[PDB]
Amino acid sequence: FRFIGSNNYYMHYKSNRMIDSVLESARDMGIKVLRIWGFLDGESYCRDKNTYMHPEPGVFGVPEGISNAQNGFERLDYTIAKAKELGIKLIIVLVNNWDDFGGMNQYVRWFGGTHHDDFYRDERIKEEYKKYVSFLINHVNVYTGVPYREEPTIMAWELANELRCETDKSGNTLVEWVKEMSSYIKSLDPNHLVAVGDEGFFSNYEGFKPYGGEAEWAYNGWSGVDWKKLLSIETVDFGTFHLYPSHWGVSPENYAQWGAKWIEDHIKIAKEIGKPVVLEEYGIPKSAPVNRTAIYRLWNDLVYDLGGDGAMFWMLAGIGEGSDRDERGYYPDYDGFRIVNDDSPEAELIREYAKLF
Repeated sequence: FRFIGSNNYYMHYKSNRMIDSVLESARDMGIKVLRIWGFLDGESYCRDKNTYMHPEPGVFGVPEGISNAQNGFERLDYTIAKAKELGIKLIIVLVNNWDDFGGMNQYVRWFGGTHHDDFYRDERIKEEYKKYVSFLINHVNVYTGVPYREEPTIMAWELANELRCETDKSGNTLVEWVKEMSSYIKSLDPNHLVAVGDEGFFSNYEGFKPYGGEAEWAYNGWSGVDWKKLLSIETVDFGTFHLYPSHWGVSPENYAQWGAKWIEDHIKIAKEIGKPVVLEEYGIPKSAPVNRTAIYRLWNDLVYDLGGDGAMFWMLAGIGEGSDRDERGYYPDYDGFRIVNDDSPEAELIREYAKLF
């Protein structure tokens, strides 16, 4: 099951019309897998979307006392049921490294800490993450009647989007946390693949240096991530990496080739270990002084031709509504990465390329 996929982050809080437009766009473009967020942590983040999943510790769904709020589990349930109708598979990510939608820092603030990385160490935070994950995995979808645990539309659970632990550059904190939480999920759900959801960073491996010497921090363990050691965890089923040269200190004239070497290096390590690997986020800003479409083509070709299992662009959007609607009727391109099902060269590439699958 090699595939083309994409990402969309708003499937747990937008309307049926918006959700349907992303999923029908995926199906019409030949996108078989969609990576989505399964989290909305913290009162202020839930208030800002009027949608609740984890507003406080031990509170799941809409808290008592709010009328006119949405329940993010009901939105997620709709997305899963609609994806099942359309034959789309979902990878569902369980927490963010980043503050959007609350993230690890929201957990740390609930429990009185002052450092992001306390999320991996504090046993009270670990308890709350496990409690949320068990709640979500065992949730009965109100549209299908089927618990998420038993739902084949869900392809994989992912521990944490873009996991980093800069305060432990030895790598051991995140190896211990990923062992603990991956084994924990397998004890709740023996049916589903489990992956990490991180960006892929290496930790000073002989023979592995950045193209052109740029973004050395992505190769020298700066983020606390030892990708090869994470991949070797028995309860992690496949490797994940992401690719954003424009965020990482790569020069534009090197975006193509730095991403090519990044992809080649991840495939080579995955093949040694003998586990699948997915390039699960990649993007170039629309305004970068490069040919985005030709570089997407090159990166997809390298994943496929070297034996990777999937390539998933960041990100697919559909029609917009309300304040989230541009002059063309689409959810706006707020980060310069949006692709919609239109006549752009990128959308054309994805539709034609998906026919090779």
